[PDB]
Amino acid sequence: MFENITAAPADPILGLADLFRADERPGKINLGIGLYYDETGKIPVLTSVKKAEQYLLENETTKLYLGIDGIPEFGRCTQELLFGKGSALINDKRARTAQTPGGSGALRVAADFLAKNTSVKRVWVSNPSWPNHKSVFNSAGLEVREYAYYDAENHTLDFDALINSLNEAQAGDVVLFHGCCHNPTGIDPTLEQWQTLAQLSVEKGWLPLFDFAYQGFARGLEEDAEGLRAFAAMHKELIVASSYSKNFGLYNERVGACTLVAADSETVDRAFSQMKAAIRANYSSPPAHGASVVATILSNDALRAIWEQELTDMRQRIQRMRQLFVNTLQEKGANRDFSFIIKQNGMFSFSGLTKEQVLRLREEFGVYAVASGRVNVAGMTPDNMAPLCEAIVAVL
Amino acid sequence: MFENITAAPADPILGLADLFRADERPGKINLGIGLYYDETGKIPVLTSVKKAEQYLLENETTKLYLGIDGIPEFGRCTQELLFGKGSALINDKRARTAQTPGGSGALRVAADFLAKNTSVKRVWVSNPSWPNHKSVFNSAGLEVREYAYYDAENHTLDFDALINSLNEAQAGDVVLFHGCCHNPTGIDPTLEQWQTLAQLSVEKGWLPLFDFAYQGFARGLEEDAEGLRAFAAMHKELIVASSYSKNFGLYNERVGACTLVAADSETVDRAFSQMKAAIRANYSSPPAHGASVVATILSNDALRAIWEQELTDMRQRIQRMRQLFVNTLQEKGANRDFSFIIKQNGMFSFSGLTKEQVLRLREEFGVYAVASGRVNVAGMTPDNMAPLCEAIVAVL
Ligand SMILES: *Cc1c(COP(=O)(O)O)cnc(C)c1O
Ligand SMILES: *Cc1c(COP(=O)(O)O)cnc(C)c1O
Repeated sequence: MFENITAAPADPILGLADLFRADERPGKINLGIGLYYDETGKIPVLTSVKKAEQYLLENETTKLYLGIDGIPEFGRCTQELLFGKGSALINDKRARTAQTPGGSGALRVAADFLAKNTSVKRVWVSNPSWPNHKSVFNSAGLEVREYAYYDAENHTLDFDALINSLNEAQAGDVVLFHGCCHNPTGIDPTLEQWQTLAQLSVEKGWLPLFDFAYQGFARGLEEDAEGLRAFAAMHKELIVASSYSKNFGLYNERVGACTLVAADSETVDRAFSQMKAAIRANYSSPPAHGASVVATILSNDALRAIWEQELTDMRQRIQRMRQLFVNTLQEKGANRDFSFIIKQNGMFSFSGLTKEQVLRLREEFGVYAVASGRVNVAGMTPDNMAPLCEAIVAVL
Repeated sequence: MFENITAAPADPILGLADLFRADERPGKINLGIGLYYDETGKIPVLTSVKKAEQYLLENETTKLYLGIDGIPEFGRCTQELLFGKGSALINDKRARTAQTPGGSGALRVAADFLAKNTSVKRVWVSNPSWPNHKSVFNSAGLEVREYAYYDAENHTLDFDALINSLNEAQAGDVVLFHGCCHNPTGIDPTLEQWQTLAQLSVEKGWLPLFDFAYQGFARGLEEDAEGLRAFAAMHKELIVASSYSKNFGLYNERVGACTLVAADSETVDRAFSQMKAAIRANYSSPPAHGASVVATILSNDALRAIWEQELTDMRQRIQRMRQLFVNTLQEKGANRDFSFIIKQNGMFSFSGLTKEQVLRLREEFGVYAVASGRVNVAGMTPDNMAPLCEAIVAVL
């Protein structure tokens, strides 16, 4: 029955980790997958987290199934993180949150939900975008179309080209936005542009879906939510697929959430009940661990304090790594100018190397980047910075 | 966009959880959802589990993403527990295992895989069956048909009906089987009946799918795997969705596995690549916690010894509650004769109660059972047995 199955091509991201973990080369450098690395080159468990886990070890008394939608407290905290402590969304009880296995699980949950309870047929994703977006949506039976975004010869956000592209989107179409830290470009809309898109989308009748996986890595917690918050003030309905993988260093515990908003309580409850049915036919209930971690920290004043500090440290190192990177490129006598890299934000930088420069960088020097030329700046360290820049310069 | 969404009906199982939580009557009794309770009435965290957890707290240095298929050790152990220590399956390298978020997530992973890579169009589930089977499969765009199973009158396995009904399954159809501890009848075939079924299925051309969620609750780890093992010797291709939720008391951590078997190593490999693609478009990678716990305990001779005893205790306690239940029923007044209950395996007995009788026990005596009349014997304690057998008798 399987005699005919065809071999799938491997994940452009997840697949590279396999090649990586296979070269027996001494000085290999991994700048592919979106992990945060410290000065010493490791991917540490944060301390606030270790503290939270200790607490859990002492205090848990049962492993009793969670409800479909997970931990209440977790949902509450996510909302305020998301909309504000103040908010009317929260005040009017307009939103409902489901804890899912990572922000990947939330995307799928939303897709399954949309495909089965709405008249949605297409979803609009930026170009370029996170490669898994297409697979998730196609998996639910939805079609994906792209909208212009990135201005390659200037490394910018091509606003009108983005807007003109969107004019092709019909009313009732889904349009996907990246909260902040655009993956893989690192180019984000300003607050004005966010406001414009908000208005437009209200006129054109689109349903907004925000992919929020980097809250806190651009400028800060509250200010990273600005774009989302502007949309929220104008819309009656929207979906937020959020992740705690990067901001809590909880990658393998799978912690994310799916937030549903409707014009009002009665509607949202009705709507959510179906979202629940979609979950039940998937993984049933969500994994407690990582989510208990996040709820514990967000719920405790001390731990939260530590956590925020650990987060601000993460963000700053990355910003340091980015200046260090171009300066060194410079000193190493790089052809082009790479100063645009200083303007982007988050873990990734769109380097501008070609398919075959990245292919070369790898076969030849053990430097691992994603085919699109996306580079993980958080994987860079003062110790690997020269060898790195020396390889790049050698291929350009 | 969400204005016309209709409210979903509640889950026969999970839904009761909700009502239970909200019921304020003091002496309530829960015999709904499949959770193991102790003499004192709690869902405790096993000792071997708390140990393994301590070990993790101390030894973990990273939260790094696991791979699509999870922790290699986990899969290795799972295959041994499943096929036995030195199986040819393991030796020939025919099976491949993916770690999933519970047995639920394994079921779904298999459905998505099947629906997309094979020409499978329909799935055969027993009557009666675990309510969620239907939903998972339908979600994948698969048809679910039913096969005769239980004989209500003499409360037993009707082999002819079972056999005669399958007679309509076509070649290339999936036939789903319960490893042991039939949910919800508690009626399992004999080894001899297992052997018969194993021959038909081959002759007839079916693709067997085993739902294995109660390994260890019938007779023992190995004994419990017989039917599966007999199937494994004749078949070329097989699917296994297993759960560690009940045998490890790890309910909310979501630990399960999906094992894919092919005629050979190359085929299975090729096939598994697709299964992996299906997972990437779903939740990406699995939750580390509970799986780490399982691998830790299975790979350490000492922790393993403790666990197997903990598990033996569970099974034993349950069988005690069985006989206590009938005796008390009788000596307390019952009209009917519930002795058939002594011959079922697992957490659950099919009580023979009416939809009206279960509604009533709920509404009137605070006793929670599932509408089909399935009761959780493992939710019964020596302290609640009195008031319980009284409620029942009063509705007879
Ligand atoms: C990492 C990432 C995701 C998926 O997040 P997980 O929490 O790892 O499932 C989704 N979208 C973007 C833009 C991401 O960077
Ligand atoms: C419990 C159970 C499952 C799913 O269990 P998980 O909690 O997701 O591991 C599947 N099938 C049967 C028959 C079960 O009893």
